[PDB]
Amino acid sequence: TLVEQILAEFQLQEEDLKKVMRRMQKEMDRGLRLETHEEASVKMLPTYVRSTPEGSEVGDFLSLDLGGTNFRVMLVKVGEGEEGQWSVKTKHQMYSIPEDAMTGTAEMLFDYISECISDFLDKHQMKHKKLPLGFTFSFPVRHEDIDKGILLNWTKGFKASGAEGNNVVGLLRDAIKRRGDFEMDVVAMVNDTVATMISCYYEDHQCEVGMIVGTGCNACYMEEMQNVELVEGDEGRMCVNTEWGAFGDSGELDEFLLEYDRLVDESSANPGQQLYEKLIGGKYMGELVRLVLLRLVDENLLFHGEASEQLRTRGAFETRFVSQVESDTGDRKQIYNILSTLGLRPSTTDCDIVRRACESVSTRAAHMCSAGLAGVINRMRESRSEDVMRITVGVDGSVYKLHPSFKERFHASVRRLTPSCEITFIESEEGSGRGAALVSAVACKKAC
Ligand SMILES: CCc1ncccc1Oc1cc(Sc2ccccn2)cnc1NC(=O)NC
Ligand SMILES: OC[C@H]1O[C@H](O)[C@H](O)[C@@H](O)[C@@H]1O
Repeated sequence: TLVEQILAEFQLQEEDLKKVMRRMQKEMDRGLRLETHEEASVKMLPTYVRSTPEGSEVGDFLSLDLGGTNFRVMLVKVGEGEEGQWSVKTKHQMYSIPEDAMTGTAEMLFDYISECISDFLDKHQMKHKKLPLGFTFSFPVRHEDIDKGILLNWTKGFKASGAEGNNVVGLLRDAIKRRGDFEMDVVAMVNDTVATMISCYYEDHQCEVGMIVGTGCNACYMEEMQNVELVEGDEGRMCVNTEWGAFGDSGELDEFLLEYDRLVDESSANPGQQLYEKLIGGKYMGELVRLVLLRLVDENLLFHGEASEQLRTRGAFETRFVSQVESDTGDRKQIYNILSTLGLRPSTTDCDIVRRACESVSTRAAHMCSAGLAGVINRMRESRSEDVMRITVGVDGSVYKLHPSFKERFHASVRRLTPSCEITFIESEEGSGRGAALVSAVACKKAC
């Protein structure tokens, strides 16, 4: 109950969530309007993915994905189906990216990428061929078009000098060129949210929102072109990359932030940025729990006031431990084993307290996340005429998919916040690969 008072600080009431939801809708509006687009914490970035186009090229496409801890290269075949195109991943390969290839420059990084592409082509009797390439790039970008836009800044702990302010597609063409090895026709760069959204569209035409809850957290949704003041035109809809991860960066979340959030922020690669994401994303969630455990140790409430060397080092409480702790069946075997590995020797009640600390943090992530999505859905609701708006949300990310209860709490809370909306949630199958490819296919019809 001394424990419970500390953890209860993570609670959010219905009214707290409604306040976060209204504030998110307010920032989405400010991000879309010319007069406020520039100071907006929520950037609402036009993506040039549109509802208007007809016709799609068929054939084989290469898809890149950068923005996990792993970089992925795959081949995907697009062909002609019913009411649209099918797509399927045929060939694929994952690569890690080393320290010195990320402490360095952008040039170096994109060379590594180019080196990985060649490797994949070598290995697949492909080196000689030239194909349209789709680039899923999970970072905030200001687009000039479907095949051009600049990196605004790194998120999720990516460093690389000389990337911010530059055309990311340019940076990759410059690296393909500086290798001579192979020719590739970069036809489309998209965000992961957008890739996920697009990949759910084939099976569900109602899918107009894409969401990621993984290392980071973000969404995109189809906006009416008249509301997209940053792109001339009123015809049809364009996908907007909200970048809601940066919500709170102008102080909108100050009343809700905890000591643990301020500590995570100050110690991150990006002080004062991505504050909403720092409440939710798997890059931060284990670290939040860690900090909570340290506070309980210092109050002599956990591990008899003794923390191991491992518990005291940043990043040691991994986000996957939070999910494992919450998967524990009640026998405390999972919890004991995780803590033992961290050099602790926990009692029965220690294990239970650790469980509670995980649920408070993950439950707060789910609820916060729900308020942002509810804001996106209720904003869309305002432009729609039906009695009940039926909308499909495409989702990916290990926090959403793999955390035992996150998805259930998130669904219930979102639904509470969105009256007269019927919401269908679809988890993408190779959303990133296929989505990049499907957008490339359509862009090729005219672009290539
Ligand atoms: C959800 C936004 C949307 N609604 C309605 C139509 C299109 C549409 O956008 C696309 C869908 C697809 S996949 C697709 C397209 C049609 C049928 C089945 N599958 C690929 N690119 C784009 N857009 C582009 O602008 N491509 C560059
Ligand atoms: O990968 C999930 C998200 O992580 C961060 O929020 C990135 O800025 C965003 O672009 C991405 O979509």
